[PDB]
Amino acid sequence: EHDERTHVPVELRAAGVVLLNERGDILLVQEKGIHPEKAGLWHIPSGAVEDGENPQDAAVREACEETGLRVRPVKFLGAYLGRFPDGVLILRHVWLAEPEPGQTLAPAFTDEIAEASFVSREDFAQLYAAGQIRMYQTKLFYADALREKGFPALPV
Amino acid sequence: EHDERTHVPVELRAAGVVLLNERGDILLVQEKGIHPEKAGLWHIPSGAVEDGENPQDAAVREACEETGLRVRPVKFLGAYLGRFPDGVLILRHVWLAEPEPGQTLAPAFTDEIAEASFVSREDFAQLYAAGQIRMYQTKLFYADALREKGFPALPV
Ligand SMILES: [Sm+3]
Ligand SMILES: [Sm+3]
Ligand SMILES: [Sm+3]
Ligand SMILES: [Sm+3]
Ligand SMILES: [Sm+3]
Ligand SMILES: [Sm+3]
Repeated sequence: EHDERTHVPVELRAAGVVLLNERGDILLVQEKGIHPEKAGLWHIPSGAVEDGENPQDAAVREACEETGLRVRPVKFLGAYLGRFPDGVLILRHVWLAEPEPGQTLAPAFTDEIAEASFVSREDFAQLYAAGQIRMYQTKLFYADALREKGFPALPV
Repeated sequence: EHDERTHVPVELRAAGVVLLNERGDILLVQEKGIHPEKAGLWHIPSGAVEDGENPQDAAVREACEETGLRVRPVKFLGAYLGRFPDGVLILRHVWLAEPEPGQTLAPAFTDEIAEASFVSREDFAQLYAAGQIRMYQTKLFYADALREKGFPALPV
């Protein structure tokens, strides 16, 4: 690793979680619309990481802001890079998380969030095939989470 | 986050740890030489992440391979991007870690590793100022670790 390399500045960071319940259902957040006839796409509870702050703590805070649920990160799953049209790079971080016990889902309805909810493994497979999951990485990490927790893999 | 972006493929991933002992000393690994008169530079225990495997588990394994110490990741600190001369991108991941109790440091001497050892906060500051820390990010993360653990910040 003593090989010379240059720094590739990353301007933005986002942090989110793949939160599963006892049945292996995954918690997703839905965007508010897209034509006016279609429903918004789904994504994992996530949000922006403040410059200089810990991404893991941000994942916990942002998840609560969107779903109203207090979560505990259990293990890092992965990070991936995206580039906006203008060249800005964003590094997204994803953790496997567990919800604290005794909580009721209470999504924060905003101009960006329609709602949030738990979706079963079978229904997620349908949503994915129907092109309703905003970022395909969600399926990659959900699969990792199911394996980590000892749940059956996604249908077919 | 519903804004369109493209994928920026990252070909290589590395995972390492900032491991501190009860006194706040940091565990570092030294490269084998550099002119033949100078000592190798120092870096955190780290190694390559296999394609498709969990970076956090890799951090634990690679740390043990270089230092002979079994470590437990306690919290994710950050990830950053580098680019090799040929254009290849490498994403380095860093975790704060704790060493399992009752262990003796036993570095793996190879053509790439001269040795490994715990360095105090004061001596790290000297090594850094003397340009002996391969990646400056090591100081950034050591500072984070000291704060997280409640230790005094690096000298001056
Ligand atoms: Sm926020
Ligand atoms: Sm850029
Ligand atoms: Sm996978
Ligand atoms: Sm290895
Ligand atoms: Sm490339
Ligand atoms: Sm910092």
